[PDB]
Amino acid sequence: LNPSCKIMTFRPSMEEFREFNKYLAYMESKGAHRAGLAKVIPPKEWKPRQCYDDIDNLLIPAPIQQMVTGQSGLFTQYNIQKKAMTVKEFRQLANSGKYCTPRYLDYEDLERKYWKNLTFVAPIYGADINGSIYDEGVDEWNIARLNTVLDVVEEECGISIEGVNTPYLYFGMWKTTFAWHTEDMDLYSINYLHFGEPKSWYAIPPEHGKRLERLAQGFFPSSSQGCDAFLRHKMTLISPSVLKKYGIPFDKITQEAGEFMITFPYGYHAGFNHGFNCAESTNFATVRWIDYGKVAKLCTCRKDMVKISMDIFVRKFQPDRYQLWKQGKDIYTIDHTK
Ligand SMILES: [Cl-]
Ligand SMILES: [Cl-]
Ligand SMILES: [Cl-]
Ligand SMILES: [Cl-]
Ligand SMILES: [Fe+3]
Ligand SMILES: [Zn+2]
Repeated sequence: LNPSCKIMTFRPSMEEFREFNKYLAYMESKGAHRAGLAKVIPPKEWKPRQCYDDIDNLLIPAPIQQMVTGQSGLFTQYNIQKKAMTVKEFRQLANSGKYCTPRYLDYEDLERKYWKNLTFVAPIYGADINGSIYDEGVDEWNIARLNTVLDVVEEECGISIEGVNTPYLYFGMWKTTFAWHTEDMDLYSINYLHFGEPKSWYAIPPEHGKRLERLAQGFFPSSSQGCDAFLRHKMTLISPSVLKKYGIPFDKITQEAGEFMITFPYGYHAGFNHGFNCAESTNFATVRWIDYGKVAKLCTCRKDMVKISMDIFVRKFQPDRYQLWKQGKDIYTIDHTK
């Protein structure tokens, strides 16, 4: 049941691990989803790539420098496009004195340092590189093809998933931020940290998502007047000190190399990288998502955003509600625990 909605860590055996879709179902049966985020640590024998040495030669065609502005736990961010570089160049940049992780005592100490130094040197990341770095033939937890209900409708019904169910690579350095968001269409996400330094995550229970939104609206009124789903721009930073102060429940956890993090529908999350690293991610869905997708608040201020038609999912997996829904009389409030 997980009534504290705390972030759960799972440690499957090889036998439990083999089949992603079954294990996700297990995780939700233990209440993992209530926290909005969960960690899965695979068995020690499982290795998605034998050698990472080659990844040095990969090009980051569009690195981004993150420009953070604000104070006292509230910040807005904008991006500057830098020249293309290799991962090798990026790593060497990341480990230089200008950009390297500071000295610290423990993860709590480093967390304080992140929030206290956000507006000094601007860090650089590489994101949204199409690709997977799993070895060929690795069939467990293959982010390139998890084969969820998103793939079923794409392949069997010719519906466009708008590229969200394909794999992306991310290269972080110290202090790179991921601002507060839920996923496109409030889908699930999965993130595997291949190598390098840890990522720290914050998550807010889906049952408190609307409360985070109301608070963001209060503190970032101009951003809000501009877009009904502005947090989707991923440019809004809010510190845990502010969340505590205004009564928004949340939890944090640190993801180490070799660990998966899964985000759940409408689980607001954010975080920062500890240092040079490489991660791979994608979006996916289950039947339980369909109700969130149907009510997802979309970005109303630029046409280059992801919108997926929910018609097929309702027709196929909610046939008893389809007519009602097309009448615009399928009105409900989601029970996030169930
Ligand atoms: Cl230092
Ligand atoms: Cl620093
Ligand atoms: Cl499903
Ligand atoms: Cl049908
Ligand atoms: Fe995310
Ligand atoms: Zn917008």
